[PDB]
Amino acid sequence: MVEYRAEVGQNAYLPCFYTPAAPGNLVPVCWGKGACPVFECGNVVLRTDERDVNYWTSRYWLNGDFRKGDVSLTIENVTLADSGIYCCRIQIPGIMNDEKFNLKLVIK
Ligand SMILES: [Ca+2]
Repeated sequence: MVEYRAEVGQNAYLPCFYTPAAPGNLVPVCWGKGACPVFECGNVVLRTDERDVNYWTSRYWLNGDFRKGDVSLTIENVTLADSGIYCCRIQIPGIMNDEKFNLKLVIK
């Protein structure tokens, strides 16, 4: 687990990257609130798949290019309620092999 900081009223940046084969040949990724569970993400805030961003909402979005493996999460206009641990999960095809990144956001 690695810790990151943001300020109230600004945007949070939570880095998360992998190296894909090609822009149209990606690995599905999920983000969730809470430490990464055994499988999948809990409390999902964003999802991508082999070609598209399939799930996002007004305050949870990507500022970088997911087709290049930049799956870093932006949380827009944060409040103290956004403090906590987030999971970035790189859902490599196969069993028991995802990359599970735990990110703690501290907000002041
Ligand atoms: Ca897997």
